[PDB]
Amino acid sequence: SPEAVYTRIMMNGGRLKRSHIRRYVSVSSNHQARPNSFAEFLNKTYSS
RNA sequence: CCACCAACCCCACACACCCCCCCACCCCCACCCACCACACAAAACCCCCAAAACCCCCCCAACCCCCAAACCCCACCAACCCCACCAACCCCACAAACC
Repeated sequence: SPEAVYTRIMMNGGRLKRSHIRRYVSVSSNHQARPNSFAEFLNKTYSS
């Protein structure tokens, strides 16, 4: 539900969960990231 | 570093479907005598003349030490980011855009 997601974001203080970051990096890293793509952004932003 | 409509297994004649099959067969077994890729005997350390045996030795000797003065592969001065044109800086920008 929209209400469920919103509360869950509020509970974590509007900050990404570590699992969210793990998922983003695993997708971005296992891809031939294009110059200004979303993959490149994900890779450059969350990598350590 | 999406896209022709549409269809969207690099599926589909039928019959079929072990890269099975002639039969006898079926150790890439078999003549016999054999059967250590053993063997003349004498004999077997790829041992031996003696004298010997550091691939030791003339002596002086014995740092691949030494003129002297010396001894940072220091030193003119000015210096001393292998900094510096300004304007200033994403190796950003027409617009429209952005599998």
